Amino acid sequence: DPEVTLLLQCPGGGLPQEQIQAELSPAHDRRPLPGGDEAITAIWETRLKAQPWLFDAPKFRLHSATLAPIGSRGPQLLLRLGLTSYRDFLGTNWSSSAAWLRQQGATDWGDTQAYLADPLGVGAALATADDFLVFLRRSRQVAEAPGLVDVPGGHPEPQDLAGQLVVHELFSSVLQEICDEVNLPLLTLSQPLLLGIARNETSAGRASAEFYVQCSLTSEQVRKHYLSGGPEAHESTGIFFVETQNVRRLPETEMWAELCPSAKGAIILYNRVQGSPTGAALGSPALLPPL
Ligand SMILES: Nc1cc(C(=O)O)ccc1NCc1cccnc1
Repeated sequence: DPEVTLLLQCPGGGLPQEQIQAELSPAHDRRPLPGGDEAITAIWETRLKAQPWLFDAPKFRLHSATLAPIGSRGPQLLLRLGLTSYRDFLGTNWSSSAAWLRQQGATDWGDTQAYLADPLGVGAALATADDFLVFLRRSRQVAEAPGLVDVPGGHPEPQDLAGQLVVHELFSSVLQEICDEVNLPLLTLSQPLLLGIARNETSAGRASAEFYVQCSLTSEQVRKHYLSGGPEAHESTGIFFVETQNVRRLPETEMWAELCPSAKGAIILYNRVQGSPTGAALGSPALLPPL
């Protein structure tokens, strides 16, 4: 799977909010482009002159994520974050020249991402009370990954002593995205666990934080809530469910070729962090069938 790389796999079956620190600093921002940020401004002007209803929005930028030594007490992860925007994304990661910016960043800064916006996405492995994961079909008319399968998620918009509020907004944003798109009540959702961070190599390396969320509704009840919103209540064109039993071998199915890179990231991390048992009971051959 060349279109996704794992930046972080979390320990302990995934990390809760209270175990993560963020450092939000202008040191973690994108570097100005070699010939100046005028190239980003030109792409934005051209776009607005065709689609004048478009608007910019701020985004978090991922610089790096450092895990503590395994088994340690105290905070387990440090997220180094900057600020970027939808405009900077369209002028860098989504530019035809994005590969040239990656090479120039390696040359100038020893960092393939130094000249990239790299907005931080969020996604969820969302499990039902009857042990299915939730999948969404993307519209065939959108710009990125048209017609592909996705999981719930989005790209959160800003607003350890500014740090803890930023970690809170990240965890909050994955639940909000599930309520807005799947039409589920907030009180049916568990607090999220962070499983890891995955990179989309088809979008010049931009990263998504991938979370595990449990719902107290069955697959049938989740479907009812999604459909009862009507076509204008969701951006996706359909919902469907796969047994957690069958997610284990999803990369061997015909579904795998239809999954967008960030959803492949969510399923790989779910399989490594929530699946793949370590103990004698769940590891026994009748509960973990070989092959
Ligand atoms: N690739 C992309 C392009 C356009 C466009 O061409 O307007 C919109 C959305 C896109 N993807 C989703 C996204 C990525 C980064 C930040 N926010 C959202």
